[PDB]
Amino acid sequence: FRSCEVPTRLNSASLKQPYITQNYFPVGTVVEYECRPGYRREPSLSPKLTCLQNLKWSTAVEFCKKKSCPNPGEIRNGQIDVPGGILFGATISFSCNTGYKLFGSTSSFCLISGSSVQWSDPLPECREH
Repeated sequence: FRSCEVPTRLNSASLKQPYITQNYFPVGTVVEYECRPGYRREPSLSPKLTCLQNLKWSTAVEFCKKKSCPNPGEIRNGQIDVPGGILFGATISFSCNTGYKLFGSTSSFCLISGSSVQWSDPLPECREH
């Protein structure tokens, strides 16, 4: 007649495990949480969304935070340009020092929606010609 509905929703958290089925949960289910790309949980504790008593799933705090891109690092013989922030979905432009020609790329992308905070194309080259 009732059963547990669309489970609890946290600031960036969403169920990881095929615990769910997410159809009709009978009251009494401990489920586990997954943070979205570019998020970190709280200090990583009891990740327990129980279907409690009153189809009112149990505790729900803030099991996420955020993981933004941690700087594309530094290129070489030259330097790397950050227009004021390297968050998720960002990017840079490579600029070599004097006398050199960029032989690798003139940009690279911050993407998190694949393998967590990571960048596409690391060190190009700066080849003096």
